[PDB]
Amino acid sequence: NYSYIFKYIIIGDMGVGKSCLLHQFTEKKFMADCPHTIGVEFGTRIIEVSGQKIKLQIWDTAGQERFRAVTRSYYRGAAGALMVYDITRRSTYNHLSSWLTDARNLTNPNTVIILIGNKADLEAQRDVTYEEAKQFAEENGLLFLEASAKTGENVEDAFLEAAKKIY
Ligand SMILES: Nc1nc2c(ncn2[C@@H]2O[C@H](COP(=O)(O)OP(=O)(O)O)[C@@H](O)[C@H]2O)c(=O)[nH]1
Ligand SMILES: [Mg+2]
Repeated sequence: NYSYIFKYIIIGDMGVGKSCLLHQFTEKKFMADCPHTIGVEFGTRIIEVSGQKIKLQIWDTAGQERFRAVTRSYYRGAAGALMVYDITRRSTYNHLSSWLTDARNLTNPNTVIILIGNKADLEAQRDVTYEEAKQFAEENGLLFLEASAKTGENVEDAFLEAAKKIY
């Protein structure tokens, strides 16, 4: 049961963990025994926000908004956007202005955007600081969390904090 529907997109460079973040949230598990599959594209989950029951739809959109009319309008009705980079890979951080442009250009003026730095579990291999990403987020009025799709650290919060701001 639910009283509202929130559409989410999840975007960012290939291999940053978009499919894993979506899977960890909807199914509460990290695979590790299934490296041979493509990686989950879509999912849903009912959450409780501010005393309300809300259904979240989540789409690893993969740039299909340029080709598919239905993907085009889902994008235009997006309530939230997770913009994801890989903390161990600076190039994924460097492409954020491009992803932010797409996001804003192709959604609607209400769309709430959250920045996620994924793979926080790989501490020894950190390539991007918390501090620089926090300043990018603050400049652009985004929410910001460092998270780990593998361990589940801050993954629930990622989706829930966005939803509470959507009100
Ligand atoms: N260590 C670690 N590996 C991850 C994490 N999230 C994803 N991966 C791995 O990164 C690779 C790409 O993940 P995937 O979700 O398919 O990336 P996508 O292309 O953005 O959807 C896979 O081999 C995952 O097992 C994480 O939080 N920590
Ligand atoms: Mg994927």
